[PDB]
Order: sequence, then structure tokens, then C-alpha cells
Amino acid sequence: MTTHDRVRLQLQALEALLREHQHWRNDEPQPHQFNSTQPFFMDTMEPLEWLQWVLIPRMHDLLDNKQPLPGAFAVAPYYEMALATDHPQRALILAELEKLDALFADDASLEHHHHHH
Repeated sequence: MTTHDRVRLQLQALEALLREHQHWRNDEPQPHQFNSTQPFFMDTMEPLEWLQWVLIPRMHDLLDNKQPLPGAFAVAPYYEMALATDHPQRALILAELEKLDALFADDASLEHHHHHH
């Protein structure tokens, strides 16, 4: 089973979580949100609107383009602070995050098989 494909499923697992706990956001391609060019768009909007709409579809294309997974990609430690402790059910989201991050920390070395030696 394709590694880049399983991470796609993970993205859909997070999507499913946002489907049950309906907090899904749909932006009408506002360039203002991206032309800030921040890693997490912290000042452009709430750090929560980075996880969905941006991260999920962004990774969809990345996975498809056979691109190697960022070895130190970890958003769980970020949202651990970005998402207040006042909502204990955040563990559900964090578990999905730590699981996602665990996939980026899973595939470390993609073999470079050239077309000819």
C-alpha cells in the first residue's frame, strides 16, 4: 500500500473528525489569507483555519507529487498551545495530529531509484 496514500487517508480521518464535530471552514479563495505568507497564517486568521482548507489539500497534492514527507513535521506540539486546554475533547484532535505527525516521522528515506545507473 502506497505510503503517500495512507497519509491521504489520515487527512480524510481528520476531515471526518471535523465532519462529526462540524467546525469545517470553506474559504472563497481569498489571496489575503495566503499573501501573508506565514507558516501557520497566525496573524491572518485563527491558527485553526490553517489545519483545514490549507494543510489538508496542500498535503493531498504533495503526497500525489511523490514528494518526500517533512521529517520533522509536527503540528501537534503547536496546537497543544494554540488550542486552549479548556476544551478537554481537544485530545481527539491532538490524537489525530500526533498520528499525522507520526506518519511524517515514519517515512524517513524515500529511495532514489533513477531511470538508469
